[PDB]
Amino acid sequence: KVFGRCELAAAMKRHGLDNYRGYSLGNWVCAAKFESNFNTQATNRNTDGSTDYGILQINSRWWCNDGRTPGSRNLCNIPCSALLSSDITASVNCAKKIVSDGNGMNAWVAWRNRCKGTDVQAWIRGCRL
Ligand SMILES: C[C@@H](O)CN1CCN(CC(=O)O)CCN(CC(=O)O)CCN(CC(=O)O)CC1
Ligand SMILES: C[C@@H](O)CN1CCN(CC(=O)O)CCN(CC(=O)O)CCN(CC(=O)O)CC1
Ligand SMILES: [Cl-]
Ligand SMILES: [Cl-]
Ligand SMILES: [Cl-]
Ligand SMILES: [Cl-]
Ligand SMILES: [Gd]
Repeated sequence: KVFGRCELAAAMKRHGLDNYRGYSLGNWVCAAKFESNFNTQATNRNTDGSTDYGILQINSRWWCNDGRTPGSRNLCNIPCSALLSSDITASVNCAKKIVSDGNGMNAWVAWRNRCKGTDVQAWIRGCRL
């Protein structure tokens, strides 16, 4: 599924991302745009063999099982394919664990370079929330 901006904001708010560990909702919408272009089916291979999956490009090195990243962990206890579904529940729950692990939202490269320090409220402006 390719989400609209306001559609995704509403879905993310419903699963409790708005102000999760102090990160306002516009930060999450901004990250998703630049990580995946709002597309749940996005995948991208990294140079060490791992792959990033879904709307927030979660990495098979630590977080999910894709059967081909040898000696990795699966700390969200899921197959990486559950992270490509049109329902974002599994992506959101896994991201809650990541953003809590000590590095906050800096774990998402595109957030650090394109969203951090900007007007992030602009990404939910106009939405009926
Ligand atoms: C809870 C998360 O920390 C899980 N974590 C994966 C788990 N392992 C081992 C472990 O963390 O016990 C990888 C080890 N490694 C450095 C280290 O921890 O020493 C990774 C660092 N990051 C996060 C961080 O630690 O900042 C990756 C996420
Ligand atoms: C093995 C190294 O990771 C040693 N580690 C010291 C041991 N403990 C906990 C533990 O690691 O079992 C520290 C807790 N902690 C992070 C965490 O683990 O959750 C501090 C951050 N860093 C590393 C990191 O986690 O990125 C400190 C280095
Ligand atoms: Cl915001
Ligand atoms: Cl694997
Ligand atoms: Cl959803
Ligand atoms: Cl933080
Ligand atoms: Gd770690």
